[PDB]
This record gives sequence, C-alpha cells and structure tokens, in this order.
Amino acid sequence: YLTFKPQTFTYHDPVLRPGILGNFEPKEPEPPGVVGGPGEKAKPLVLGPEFKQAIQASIKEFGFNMVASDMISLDRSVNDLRQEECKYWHYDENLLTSSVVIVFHNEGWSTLMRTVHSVIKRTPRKYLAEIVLIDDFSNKEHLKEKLDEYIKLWNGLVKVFRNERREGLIQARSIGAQKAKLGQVLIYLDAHCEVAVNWYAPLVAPISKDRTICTVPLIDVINGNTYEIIPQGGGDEDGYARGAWDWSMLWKRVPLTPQEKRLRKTKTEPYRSPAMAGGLFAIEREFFFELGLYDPGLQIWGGENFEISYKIWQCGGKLLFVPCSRVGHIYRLEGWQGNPPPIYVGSSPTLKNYVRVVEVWWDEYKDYFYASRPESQALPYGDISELKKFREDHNCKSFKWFMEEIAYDITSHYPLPPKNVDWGEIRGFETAYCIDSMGKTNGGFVELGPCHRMGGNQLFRINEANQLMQYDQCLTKGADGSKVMITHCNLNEFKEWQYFKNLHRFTHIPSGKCLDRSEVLHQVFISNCDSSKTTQKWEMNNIHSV
Amino acid sequence: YLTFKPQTFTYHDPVLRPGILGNFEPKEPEPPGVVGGPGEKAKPLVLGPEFKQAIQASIKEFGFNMVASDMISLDRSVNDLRQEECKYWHYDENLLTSSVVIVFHNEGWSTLMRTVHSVIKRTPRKYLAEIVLIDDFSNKEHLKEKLDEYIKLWNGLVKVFRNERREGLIQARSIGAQKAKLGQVLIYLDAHCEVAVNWYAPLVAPISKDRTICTVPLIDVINGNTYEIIPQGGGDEDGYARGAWDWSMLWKRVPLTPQEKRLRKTKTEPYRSPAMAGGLFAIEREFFFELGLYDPGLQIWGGENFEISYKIWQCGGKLLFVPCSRVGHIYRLEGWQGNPPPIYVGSSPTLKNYVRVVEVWWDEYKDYFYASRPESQALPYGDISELKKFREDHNCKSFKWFMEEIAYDITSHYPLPPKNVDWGEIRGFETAYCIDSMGKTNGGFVELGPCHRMGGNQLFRINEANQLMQYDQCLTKGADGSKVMITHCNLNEFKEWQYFKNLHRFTHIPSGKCLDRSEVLHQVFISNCDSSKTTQKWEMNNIHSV
Ligand SMILES: [Mn+2]
Ligand SMILES: [Mn+2]
Repeated sequence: YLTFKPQTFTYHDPVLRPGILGNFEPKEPEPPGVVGGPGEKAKPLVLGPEFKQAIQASIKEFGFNMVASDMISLDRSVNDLRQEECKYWHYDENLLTSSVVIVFHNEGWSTLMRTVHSVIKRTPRKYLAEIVLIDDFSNKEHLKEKLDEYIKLWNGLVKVFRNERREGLIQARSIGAQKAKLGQVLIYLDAHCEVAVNWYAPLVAPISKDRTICTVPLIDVINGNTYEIIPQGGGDEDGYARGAWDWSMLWKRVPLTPQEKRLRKTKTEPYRSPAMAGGLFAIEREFFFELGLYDPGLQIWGGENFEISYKIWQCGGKLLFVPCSRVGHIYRLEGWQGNPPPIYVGSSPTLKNYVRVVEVWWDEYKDYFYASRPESQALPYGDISELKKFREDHNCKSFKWFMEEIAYDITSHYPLPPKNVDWGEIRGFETAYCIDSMGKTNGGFVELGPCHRMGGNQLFRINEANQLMQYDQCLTKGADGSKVMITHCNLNEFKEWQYFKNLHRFTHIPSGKCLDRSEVLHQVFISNCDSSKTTQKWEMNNIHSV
Repeated sequence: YLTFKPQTFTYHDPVLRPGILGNFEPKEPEPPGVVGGPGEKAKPLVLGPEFKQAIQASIKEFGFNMVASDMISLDRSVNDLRQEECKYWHYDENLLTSSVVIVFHNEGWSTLMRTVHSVIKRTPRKYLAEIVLIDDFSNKEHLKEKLDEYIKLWNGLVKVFRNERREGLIQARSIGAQKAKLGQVLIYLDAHCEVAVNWYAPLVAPISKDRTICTVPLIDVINGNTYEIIPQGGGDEDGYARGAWDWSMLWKRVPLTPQEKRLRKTKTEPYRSPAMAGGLFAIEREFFFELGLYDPGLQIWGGENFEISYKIWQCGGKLLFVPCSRVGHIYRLEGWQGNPPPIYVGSSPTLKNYVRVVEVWWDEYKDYFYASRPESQALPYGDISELKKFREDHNCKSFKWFMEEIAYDITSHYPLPPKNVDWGEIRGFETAYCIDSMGKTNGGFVELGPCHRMGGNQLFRINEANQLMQYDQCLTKGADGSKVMITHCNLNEFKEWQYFKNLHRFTHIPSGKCLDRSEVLHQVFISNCDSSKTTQKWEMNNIHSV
C-alpha cells in the first residue's frame, strides 16, 4: 500500500538541435593543467626503464602505476570519447543539486585528488553542492592530516568523514548517503576516477524529470599504467552495452538491443539497462532512502549493484545508461598486494550476499541460481524479513515480469541452466583422493589430489543435460587422449557424462569408457570399464560448508 | 690432445638376482620417526580450516606449506616409489665416498633439516664423507647461529660455509665443489629434498666403474602442501623419461625410447639422457674440475644444467638416469614472494646465459636458437674465449654428432624451427601503438597498446612458414570473430600470415583480409583490405635489449 513520494519538481526533457551546440558544452578547448604533457590530454605516458624498479614497487603498494600518475597533472585535460550528437543537446539548466560521495581505502594520493580535481574542474559550480569523501578506515599516513590540510583549498566544499572501523565498500556507501545532506541527488564515484566534459547535465537531467529514475554514466577505462582513456569493449557499435549477469550472478555486459533502440528517437539519449556495474551512479537522495539504501545485511564486496538494480526496477523505478555522460575508471594491474580480510565462515561473505539478493528478489528463479551454485544452497544467509516485507508493502512487481518486460535479452546471451543431478566432491570410493581441478581452465588437464572437503577446485556438479562442470567450465575428453580436460562450456557442448550413484560409476557417453584414476601418480583418466578395478568407482558428496 | 685422467679404480657393474633380496636393501621396515602420524609414510597431511590463516602466511614467506612441514618428523618415513626389481640388485660395496652439497637461501628450517636428516638416515655411513651446506647469503635468522649450534648434533659430519655476497645458485654450486673436499664424488641436492631408500648405491655405482659417467637420480614430486610423494608424469610406460629441451632452450622431458631399451638388458638399469634437470646429480669430484665446473660466466640462473650436459656428452662422458635411485623434491606453490634481483637490462641475464651455452656448444644449431629467440641475437654475452679453447683443446665432439647419436629423439618431439622473416614490435605505421599480447595465452585475444619498445608481450616474429608467433604460441583468427587470438602452435598449424615490409601490410592468407586496428579503443582485427586506411599499415621493428 506504500508508495513513493510524488514528483513536485518540474523539469523539461532536453532537446537535440543538430548543428547548434551548447548550452553545456564549453565553447573553447579546456586549458591544460600543464602545457603540455606529461599526460594531457590523455596521451599515454610511457616511461622506463630507468623508472622500472620504482614503478613495480608502487604497483605492489597500489595496483596502479603511481609513478606515472604522480607526474600527471591533477588538473590534466582529457580526451573526448563522446559521440558528436552529444554536443548538440540543450538541457534545462534546472537540474537538481548534487553531492558526490567518493569512498576510499588507502587510495594513492594523486589518484584520489585528481578525481576530486576532475569533478571540480568539469562540474558547473551551482550544481555541485559538496564533495563528501568517506575514509573507510584507511591505513596510510598521506590520507590523514595531510589530507585534512589540503582540503582547505576549496573552502570547505570538500569534506571528509572517517569511519571508526572498516565498514566495507557497500556499507561505506550507505554511510556516505547519510553524511551528505546538502545535495538533492547522490552521485557516487570510485576514488580513482576522471569525469568527462559535460558529464553532469546529461546524468542529472533524467532524475530531474522523474525522481525515481536512477542514472549511470558510461564507464570508460583508464589504463593503470599509461593513463590513456579508452571505452569498454562491449555491445552496440556505437558501443552501447547494457548491464546483465549470468546465473551464478557474475556481472556480464550485452549489446544494446534493437528493441530498446526502437523506443528512442535519437542515438544518444539515455537507455534502459537491467543492472548497473555498481561503483558510479546517480539517484535522488530521498528516493535512495525510500528504497532503504543498501540492504544492511550485505557484509562487504556484494552483491550491492544487483540488489539496488532489482529494487529500482521492480518497485516502479527506471535505471538508465546515459551515453552523453562518461566517466573514466582506472583499472587494476597484476602484482598488487591488497588482501582479503580473514573470515572463519567462507567464502561466506560474498556468496552469502548473493543468496540474500536472490532469495528476496529472484522469486522462482532462485532455482537457476542454486544449480549454478549449489554450494550456496544451505548457507546461513541471515535475516531477510524486513527486506521481504519491504517488497510486499510496496507491492513490487515480480521478477518474472522483470525478466520478460525489461530484461528480455539476458537468457539469449546467458541461457538458463539445467537442473542438477548431483554436486560436490568427486571422491575415490573408500579412498581419500578427489578429482581436483588445480584451478586449471580452458584446455588444461584435471588431476587427482588428497581430499580436503573445502569445496573450491575439488567441487563439481552434474547437469541433467549430462555436463560435468566446475564454475563456468565443463570437462570433456582430450584429443587424442584418455585424459580428462577442463574447457569453456556452451549449453549444448560436452553433454557426455552420466553418473550412477549406486554404481559408483561415472561413464563417458561417446566412448563406452568409465572414469578411472591412479592413486600414484595422481592421475584421472577414462579406460574401458571393468568392475572390480577397483579404480573407476567414485562417489559424489555435497560439501555443504557452513 | 688434452685428455681426462684415466680410471684407476676397478669396479664392477651390479648383478640382478631375481627373488634374492639385498644387499643394500634395508633388511627390515624403516622405523617411523613418530609412530602414529603425521606424515608417515608419506601419507598426505591435510589440515585446516583452523590452520588456513597460518598456512597462507607461511606460503607467502616460503612458497611451501610450512605449518604442515613443521609438524612432520624430520626423520619420517616415506613411500617407496621404486620398481620392485630394483630391490634385487647386488652391488659391490666398493663404491666411492661422497660429499653431498646442499645450497640454500632462506630455506625454511624444517624443510632444510629434514633434507639432511633424510640423507643421514638412508645413506650407509662409510660412504657419507661430509654434508656441506652452502649458505648463499640468507637473511632469515633461524639459519644463522641457531643452525651452527644445531648442526653440532652430527659431530661435525655436517658443515656450513657462508657466502659473503649472494653468489647465485649456479656459482654457489661451484663454491660447494671447492668447499667440499672430503668425498670422492659430489652429490648435489636441492635444500628441500627427501632421498629414498637405497638411493646411494645405484647412484654411485656407475661413477665407480667409470669416472666420466655422471649420474642423475629420478626426481619425484613432493607435494608442497600435503607432502605425499608422487613420481613425475613422464613418457615411458614405466614412467621413465629422459631430459630434453626445445629450441628456445626450455627444459622438456620425453619418454625413454625403444632404442635405449635395446641397449639395456634390464628394465631398471641406468639409461642415457641427453641432459639433466639440474638440481640433483652426481659426478666424480676430480672429473667435475676437469670439466672446469660450471662456466663462471653464468649469472644467477638459467642452466647451466645444459652447459654441463653438453660438456659431459661431447667431451667423452656419459650422463645417466638411474631408475633405482630416487629423490623427492618439494614443488612450489603460488603465493610465494619470491623475487628477482634488480639488474637491467641483460635482459635477462638469464637469456644472456643461454646465449653463452649455445655459442660455445651448439655449433650450427645456434641458428635454431636464434630464430626461436631473435631478441637475443645481439646481446652482449661476454667473454667465451677460454670456454671455446677448452672445447678445442679437449677435442670435444661436435654438437651435430651429439644430436644424431645420443639425442636423436628431441627433434621428433620439438621440431627444428623455420627461419625468421622478421621479428620485433608490430607497431602502427607512424603511430605509437603496438599489438601486444597482454600476456594472453591459449585462446585469448590480442589487443593494441602504447608502444614501450621493451619487448616482452609487444614482441613477435614471423616464420618463413607463415606463422606469427610470440614465445611458443601463434596468432590465428578465431571466428565468428575477426579478432586475432593466441593459442598453442604446432609446426603445420596456423600457417596463415604473410608480411610485406614495404607495403606495411600483414595479410591473412585464408581470407583475403588484412590486419587492421582501431586506435580507440585499442583493438586488433582483420578486416577487408583497403589501401585508403592508415590502419592496416604496420611496421615490424627489432627491439634490441642491451
Ligand atoms: Mn574499483
Ligand atoms: Mn627448487
């Protein structure tokens, strides 16, 4: 019976006037911070080898080349990845005010400050209400005291709020929303971002017409090494993709559909996406609270982006990708040493968050999730009561509506999975050896190892469709081999195992052969079945860790 | 006219008497160090999860599960991986005495001491002359002082010699040979080894008949996490394999050939291998000096193992794998740290070592090496004069003899490579973007990136045979895509590129398509040929490393 507050605010949708440009486009080229280079305007900065040993160090500390970043201006210019028609939209000038919240943890100085400098340089002043930095219990000394003094520049426009304990990224974002009173809309940004020219007007205009639209900018890639900016490779060409997921709830992207394109008169106007990546988005501040922010059961590193996406869509909102508003996000490099917090019940925290989102939102679909991850089936996912009552009090639409009206494409790229026959370890009958993946993927060979019952790479499942699978990958027969190999699976590919529980037999269907192994050397292979080997007898047991 | 000092020892080859045991086989089963567990007799030790936080720490420090090793006896018993008929060989007892040298650097205590305990427990006392530990400049405190005092246990049988600077593994082994004077033969062992029962007699008997035979034991795998022992998966039906190399000089193993089997009366007697893995072997001490030990130009790593193998074979020696003598070596796990020295730019000095071995030993073969690695072609490999004079003074046989008389089977598994047409970066014509691999292998897609001229993943080569290759892998075209992908390669596979330097064109041969790129985002694809396009224009330039 509950509703959302009504739209008091009046706004006019923008108009596209080809060949006439403005009103939010800067008339003349943006002044470089340093003229010219090192890194303007997003021309790559390639260094070394004199800088080699220094660069690798900072990569260990930050996962980014801070050596380069340190010699690029905090006020650098940047390249325009925007489509041309973008330059010809005339916006109302009546946009809601914004607070941008940037959560950070141990962020390198120059990447965090260039982010803030980026926002100040390219957002019209009236609209920028405050920039709230949420320190999620930082370690490093340059982010305390030195930061407090520096921020005095900007005359109190920019504020920082420490967290007593490390709350985690999802909950940190919730605190941000609380700590940022001044703006009408919340604009969230990762702490290693560079925002593009005229990002704001296109981003905030759809929220203005309608307070239950949530806006996401197109997110572009900034090289961790070179600091050049590139768009993501997905979809449309133009290159418009909308956010999706497979049924283990991993984020995937898919091309913008013709069907959506039909809904829109012009190429560059916002479009509907079923879900957001998660780190950067815009909602009206009240409306976010009306959805109760982020489920406060998600511990860390959720799980977060999907929860809000379903809430907004199934409770009467829209989530829209705005092509005309672009933001660069720096992407990490190998060799970083920033580490997971210890957890006794694992990998409970993230997996547990996925189960929370599914159970409340997915409805009948939870079945697809549970056969992609059976390991999660009986996981203590916690109290979900108020979250289910919320959904019922606001008469929110079903996930089934969602999947057929707004998320129609997904099953075309990520097909529904077949139910499971069984899952768990594949252990040697009355032995303590298990088929162990070894983390091998795409072409490598599966081995035997001492059972640990910890799931992980000793966990498998059997399809009704006769696929033997670990994560996304299936095992099949190596050619020319009796060797069992792990590769990428497609719905009708490698339908070649059948498991008889009583027999203790896995049998390859195209040959006649039965799974068999050698205890030393630790090897797994298929040979003509002989009862009384007694290798070739296996059991499958649910791991079911708590 | 230089010659090796002749044999003066008279020794006789052992005799196999089936069904009669002895004479070096232990009479009764080996007593466990701790009765009732854990780790004996090489049962796997499976811990956790109470231990997991602790285990992951020690893996960071050592690359071994030290918490598991720490609770296994230094005197444990292990499993017998030897063939049964190994038990029935009767050896003379006339054998030579031996100094075992164990180089170490920051080795975990319990793995280093269990090695020594292993040797003391299973070597007959008369034959064990000393155990010389070479400390290559370790910093961990448990390896100093605590070690000196513990070692007093063996009444001075065991001795350790510190190195003033970290000399590196190869040179450390040379110092060992100098510092260990007592034995007639040198037995080298990695510092994380467990030697099998009756390893010694079979290992040292062939050196005894003939002072220019060099012996290698079969090297078995000790799991670095649960410490059960597994033989390596190697070709022979009996699991016997002989050491090889591809033409980039990467160590490889191949199955024991039928021809070698005709040469031998028995399944279990020693056999010829063209080269040794490197860490564990046995030579008569004088004879090693007569070969001038290890080329003192070899830098920290990159065998070295090959150098000695060619010396012994081409200067009148034999290198023999002894099945009956087995040694377990612990194999590392991911997560170590675990780190290279900073020297620029050999690069690497390791590549510099390979060129030293090739230039002196390979002869006309150096051509195969140089097209597998052209990057090495003009690398300052250093003074090689005395090493070439050695080969000439001793009248050493040609590599060509070597490859057709003793290493005939290599080119059957690792074919000679086709000459190169060009090699280097693949750069965009009058741009600063280069095709680069991103380190991608086996199925992934090759991208564009800012040129750095550092070789590495922006280095490629083109075959006479029309293969575009990086390391062992090839580029082909993977549909439905028009993207270019890397996979593993075979001599007649993916013969599909031709490069015209003047044209600035790479063209796909099966389609008519030409290599093309989009500068943003950085993408590489093959597209219909057009001459208008500046993309589709490429140079290939030798990157030279000094
Ligand atoms: Mn991030
Ligand atoms: Mn080693």
